[PDB]
Amino acid sequence: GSISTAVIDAINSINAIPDDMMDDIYSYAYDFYNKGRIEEAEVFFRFLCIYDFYNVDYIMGLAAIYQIKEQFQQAADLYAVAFALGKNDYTPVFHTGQCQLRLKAPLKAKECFELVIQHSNDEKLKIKAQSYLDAI
Amino acid sequence: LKDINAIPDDMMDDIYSYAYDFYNKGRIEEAEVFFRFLCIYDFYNVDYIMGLAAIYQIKEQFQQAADLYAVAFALGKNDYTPVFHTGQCQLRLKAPLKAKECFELVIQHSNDEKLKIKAQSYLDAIQ
Ligand SMILES: N#Cc1c(N2CCCC2)n[nH]c1N
Ligand SMILES: [Cl-]
Ligand SMILES: [Cl-]
Ligand SMILES: [Mg+2]
Repeated sequence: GSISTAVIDAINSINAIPDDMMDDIYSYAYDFYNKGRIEEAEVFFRFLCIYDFYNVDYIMGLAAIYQIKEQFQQAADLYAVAFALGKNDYTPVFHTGQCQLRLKAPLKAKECFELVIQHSNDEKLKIKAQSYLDAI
Repeated sequence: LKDINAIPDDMMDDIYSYAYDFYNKGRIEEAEVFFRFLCIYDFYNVDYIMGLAAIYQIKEQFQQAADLYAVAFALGKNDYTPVFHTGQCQLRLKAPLKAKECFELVIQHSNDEKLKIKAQSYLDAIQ
């Protein structure tokens, strides 16, 4: 998957696609996604993540697809990458908590939701995180 | 290769220990071969990734190290040691605001008190 590609690239380690074209491909990926063409969107986000894995917008798009497809471990892993890339957005941490609950890891999920409540300034996200904590 | 148990668990432990032996002895080229071997065998092993990232950081391949540290952080979820080392790499890449954000994240989230002491010492040096 995207992560193994990133690691292989680093084991083995040119502006082949301009920024404007990458922007266009990202918009096409969401066109597919928004129409329910999840498989085509997944290919396009995987393509983007092969070219530029360390891009928070590409990673978040792919992580969303895996969460929808109930591939919760892959989703949680990518959301954690997204947080490392975007340290001030707790949305990926919230979604990681959801994934951990589905993975039968409620203590990991609780820690995710607690991080949101302590550190996020998104008041609506904090309510959602608290609703999960109340159920745990 | 890990998924198919191509090498027994005890032998992999030995290879990891030998990799760290080379590392501790300054035999960086040999350690790099061994940590690359480990990461081919199991790309999802956070300690194998961290070992290769450490070698790249020693060799001043700071962007390559930072890239691997981001993966290592994601796979480990709650260990901020890779984030601390990413902060060091960002300082060497002349990106002090990125480094500051890394060290601050360690302070805000980590429960590793010795690691937070180190992160704060870096924050204290950053202008
Ligand atoms: N899963 C998980 C997790 C966590 N985060 C922080 C960054 C994303 C995952 N912190 N503590 C945990 N148990
Ligand atoms: Cl993968
Ligand atoms: Cl900077
Ligand atoms: Mg607050």
